[PDB]
Amino acid sequence: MVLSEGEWQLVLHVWAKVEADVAGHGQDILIRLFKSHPETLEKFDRFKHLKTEAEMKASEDLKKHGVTFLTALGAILKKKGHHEAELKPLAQSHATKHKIPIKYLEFISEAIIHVLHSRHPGNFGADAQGAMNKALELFRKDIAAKYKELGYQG
Ligand code: HEM
Repeated sequence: MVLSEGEWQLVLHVWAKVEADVAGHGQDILIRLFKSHPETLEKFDRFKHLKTEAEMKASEDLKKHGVTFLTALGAILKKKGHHEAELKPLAQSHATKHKIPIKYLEFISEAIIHVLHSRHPGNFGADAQGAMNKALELFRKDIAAKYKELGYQG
């Protein structure tokens, strides 16, 4: 699929706001994901044990991963679609080492959209959400094709 420059603009305009606090958005998003879809916390051998949202908020490791994953996503979105190089090592490690099904990438895309909507209502109206959703669907479709080339999930 292909986004128009206008759509990339809306995505990078609200992302510039997220970047003012990467560790805070990374936490919110992961907690939203784990509270909504608790089965996803099982994939993390380092935090699996956390039982509550308070314990999640206080975990430094969880916050460190939030910064790690969000930074990578930000580096992919900034490419505006030209992200083949970036995707390769990510698809390999999520398909062979972590084993993250496409369905989970859809769950975290819903978490990203829930948090941006909460924190940035003004910069995340309907058109800006439609664009963000398109950019994440583009990210999932390319990762899913790479997963098939790599022998995973199919
Ligand atoms: C927006 C999509 C996502 C991005 C950009 C992303 C990015 C990353 C990055 C950069 C790392 C570190 C390097 C590596 O191992 O590849 C990582 C590790 C990891 N990611 Fe993902 N990720 C995404 C979605 C997910 C989801 C949905 C899950 C699980 C339900 C997941 C599970 C993990 C796990 C288990 C590790 C290892 C963490 C630790 O042991 O240090 N990722 N991810």
